[PDB]
Amino acid sequence: MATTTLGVKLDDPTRERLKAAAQSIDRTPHWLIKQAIFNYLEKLE
Amino acid sequence: MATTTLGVKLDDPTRERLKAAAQSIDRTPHWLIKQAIFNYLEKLE
DNA sequence: GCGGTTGCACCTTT
DNA sequence: AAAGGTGCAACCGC
Repeated sequence: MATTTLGVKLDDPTRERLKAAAQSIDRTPHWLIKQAIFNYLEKLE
Repeated sequence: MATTTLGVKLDDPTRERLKAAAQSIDRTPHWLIKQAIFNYLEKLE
């Protein structure tokens, strides 16, 4: 993966939700950010 | 929706797929960036 | 101008 | 305190 830092726009409550999801999947929030978008494409294919 | 510019890491091909997905949903790539992540949480709830 | 990209300032966690 | 994770503003590309 060559995940570069991009200017993605996220909401405040959505931020916490993403961090909470990270705990559920047993992954670090920083890692989960990349996984969330990547898995999004994985779910629909 | 108060989507603020945050530091999200995205891969090159992932970015292109995001744009391609935007075309499928009939939305502008700029809008789809924040919609994809938001919809991700919407799909799993 | 709009869309997207980069590095760094600041807040969170060990 | 430090390292990791995060927020914001600026610049280049289309």
